[PDB]
Parts: sequence; C-alpha cells; structure tokens
Amino acid sequence: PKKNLVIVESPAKAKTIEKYLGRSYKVVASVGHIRDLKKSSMSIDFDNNYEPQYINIRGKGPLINSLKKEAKNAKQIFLASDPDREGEAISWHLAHILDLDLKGKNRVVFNEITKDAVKNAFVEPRQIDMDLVDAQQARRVLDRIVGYSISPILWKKVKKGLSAGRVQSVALKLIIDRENEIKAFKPEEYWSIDGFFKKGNKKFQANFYGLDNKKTKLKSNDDVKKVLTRIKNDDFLVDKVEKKERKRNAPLPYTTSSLQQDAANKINFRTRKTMMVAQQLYEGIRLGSNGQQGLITYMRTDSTRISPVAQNDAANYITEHFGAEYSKAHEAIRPSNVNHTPESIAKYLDKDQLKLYTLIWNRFVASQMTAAVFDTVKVNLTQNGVLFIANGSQIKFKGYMAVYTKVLPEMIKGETVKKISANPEQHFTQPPARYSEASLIKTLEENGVGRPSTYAPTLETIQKRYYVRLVSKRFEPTELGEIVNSLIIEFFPDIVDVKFTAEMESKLDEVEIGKEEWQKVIDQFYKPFEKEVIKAEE
Ligand SMILES: [Mg+2]
Ligand SMILES: [Mg+2]
Ligand SMILES: [Mg+2]
Ligand SMILES: [Mg+2]
Ligand SMILES: [Mg+2]
Ligand SMILES: [Mg+2]
Repeated sequence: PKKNLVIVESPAKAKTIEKYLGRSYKVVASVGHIRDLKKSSMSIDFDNNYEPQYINIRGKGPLINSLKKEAKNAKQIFLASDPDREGEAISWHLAHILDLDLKGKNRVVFNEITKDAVKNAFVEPRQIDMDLVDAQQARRVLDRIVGYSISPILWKKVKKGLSAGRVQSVALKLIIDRENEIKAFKPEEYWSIDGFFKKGNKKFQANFYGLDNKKTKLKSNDDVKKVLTRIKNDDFLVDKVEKKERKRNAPLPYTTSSLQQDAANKINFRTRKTMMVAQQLYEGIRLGSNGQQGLITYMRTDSTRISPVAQNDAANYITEHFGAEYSKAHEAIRPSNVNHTPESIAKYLDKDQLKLYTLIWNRFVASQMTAAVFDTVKVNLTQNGVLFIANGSQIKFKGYMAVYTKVLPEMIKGETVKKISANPEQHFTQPPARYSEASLIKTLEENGVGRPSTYAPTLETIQKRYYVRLVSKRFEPTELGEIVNSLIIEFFPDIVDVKFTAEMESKLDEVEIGKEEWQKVIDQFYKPFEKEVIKAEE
C-alpha cells in the first residue's frame, strides 16, 4: 500500500488539505523555500547568461532529506504550492530536489482551499510552467544584482549595513518628492459662509457660493463683510431648483491592492498584518467539529473576476436575504462560502481575523449587488446678487449599501425663504496630503510599478531600512532616507524612475507568458547598470 505524496508550503495548509484528500494521499509541508541563492557571493553565473547558482538552504538539510525519503515511498508526487510565480518556482525547486521529470503532470493548482476546489485540482494536473518559473527567476536575479551592487556603495559613502532595492527606491523617491511639494507649499487664508434658512417653519442650511453670478473667493474677514453688507432683508428668492437621481454603483471585489488599501483605511491594519491575517484565513481555520477550512480565495491577485458558481451562490444569498432586486483563470479575494456569514463563524476567529474576514465578506457581497440610488436637489437662493446654494439628499434604493443624508424642505422657482443667520468661518489651505499606505499602494498600482507580490514587502522594507517613518498614518522621509535617495539618484537614476520600473515589470509579465526570454530582460538591464556600478566605485 503506497500512498500519493502532496507537498505544500505550510503546516496549516497541509493540515487543511489532509482531511480533504483521504487515505491514498499523504500531505507534507516543506516549510518555505528549500533552495536559494548563495548568501556570501553574488551567486549569478555571468558566463552563462545570468544563470542563478542555487544551493540548498542552510539549515533545511534534514527537512530536504526527509522529503526525498517520502518521495521514494510515494506512488506519485503532487506539488500543491500557491498559484502564482513564487509557488511555481517552489514547485520547480521541489521537482529538482526530488529528481522529478519536468515533463510529468505533478503540479496541482487551486485558488481556495476547500474540499471541492482541492479535488477538482487533482482531476487535471499539469506539468510545471517554466515561463512562470522563469518570471520568478528574473525578479530574483534582478533584485540580487541591484541589492548586492548598490549596498557596498552605500557602505562606502554613507554607513555600513545599508541596502537598497528597485521598487523600494521608487517608493522612497515618491515620498521625498511629495515632501518637497509640501515644503514648497504656501498656505492661504480663505473664508466660507454657512447660511440657515426656513421654508415655512422647516429649517435648513445653505452655503454662500458667490456674488453676481460667479463663484467668489473670500480671502479675508473684509471680503466676508462685503458679502454681508450686500444682504439687505431676510427674503431670498428660489432662483432655481435642480433635481436628479444619482446612481452610486458597487465597488469591485477586492484585489491585493484594494484589500490592502481598505484594510489600512478602515481597520487600521498595516499592510504586513493584512497579508499575514489573510494568509491565516486562506490556509485554513478550525470551524469546530467541521475541522479546518479555507475561508477566502488566494490573497495575492490582480484579478477582479468571480467564477460562475461563486456568482450564483451570492445571488441566492442576496435574493434570499435582501430581495432579488439586489442582484447582478484567477479570481478576486472573496469568501470561499458566502453562507459563512461573519456572524456565524465569529466564534471560530480571533478579533483580527474577524475584522479582515468581515471586510472581505462585506465587499464581495456588495460587489454582487445593484446600484444605490439617491434623490438630489440643488436649490439656488439669491438676494441682491448674493447666492447661497442648498443641497439635499436621501436614498431611493439602498442597493449594495444594504450591507453597511439630509433632505431639503420643498421648493419651486419663485418661492421665498427667510434668512435666519449666517456663520462666517475661517480656513487655511493645505498642501498635498502625504502618502498613506493606501494611497502609496494605489499610486504604485496605477503607475504600473507594483504587483501583488511586491506591494506589502515594499512598504515593509522601506520602514525596516529606516528610510521613512509612519506617523498619523502617513509616510515621512527620514534624514537617512534622504541621503540614500540622493546617492541613488546621483549614481543609479533609473532605479528610482517610475517608467523604467513599470517597463521592467511589464517585461517580467511578458516572460511569464513566454513572449520574452528571461535572460534577455536581465541583459538589457545589466549592460547599462554594470557601467554605472563601475563609475560609482571610482
Ligand atoms: Mg541539503
Ligand atoms: Mg516574483
Ligand atoms: Mg522586486
Ligand atoms: Mg534576490
Ligand atoms: Mg511626503
Ligand atoms: Mg505579500
């Protein structure tokens, strides 16, 4: 009786998958990477087109030996690593250590850890995708060449122990450019006027807009006076009434970027914690006697697609719980089972897992719902050329907002309302906001620089390196970060450059699809970079 071997990256994953598979399957964790570049040397074969020189990781020897013994005992080997570039290179390193044939169909991929998703994966296993593997290799070779080339230069000109990276340097320069804008900003005093009116004895508020049919900027207390003195009596003509219905569509389901943004904005999660907790949700949590189950789809994704089956089950949850009026190869981040309401499984989750799951559940359900609808009214109240604007809003259909506004007294053109009081208020303009974790992520996504694997580590290493601090939830450059940024701008300008770095990520994308040869991406980077390293070592 010889079993099937299934290798996974973590024990929590193996425990979860173990129940799903049954007798003729043995499930073991490799506990992270087992092969890596050498730590004590560059570990790139520059005579053989940048081929990485890998070793078995220092310390993992005994683990590796036991994997080899289990593989000998096994009937067939299945590599069940996560479905991304990194998971494919893990599977390739295991193939290498276990002497498996790369033409064999030993790779099984799934994007949630549920009994149904797991078993469908073994129905059609595939061979290892060497394009995905080469895309991981390229990133690893790039980051190694950059890190081990620049770091000694920082040690020479700044301080021992320093390091830099590609996307980390882009982010740091973006933060320093924003700080330069802040320093150069010139605040200005300006004033507003709140008005309080009545139609009948129904009170409401309208804000000063301007004089003589233009918007008016009030720069001082004297400008407020000039408005005030134009106001003779309390009578205001309803010069116009505007009405509309406003449709607020539903957000898309979470990607890695939008999950990280929402978690940081809404529940004060640092991005590292968001990914840590998502991983717990994903790899499997004990739901009591029903044992461990994966509660969300895989959390590293840039897809917003929902699968047909997942779509149908949510429509049914929505139709049944709100009304059918609220409905309509990778995937977004969603509950694996929508019927696992946050309320139901609350008792099985710690507080942090409860928050992130609640966030992911709400967002995915909302995203499967219909638009909210509002009833707008804009009302112009004019006297003697002075214009106040009243605004009113109420919801005509909650729509997706089901999972989570004042109205105006009635008016038509020509009626009259009475002015009770006006409240001038002093303000000062503010500079552009600092990057929060949210807006940094959003910026890195929109400008083409970030990817699901690189969002959280970039914001981690920039803080581990002490190049920025994070106060009142926004990044500020440190003095050391300014020093390092200036050196790299001086000697390696392209690695702070947004466009060159988004270009590189797109070339990595092409490697993944087999459109470009990974060694060529490295060579087009390395040939110019090499010259800059020589000149910086002068
Ligand atoms: Mg070894
Ligand atoms: Mg990668
Ligand atoms: Mg990178
Ligand atoms: Mg590396
Ligand atoms: Mg800044
Ligand atoms: Mg991550």
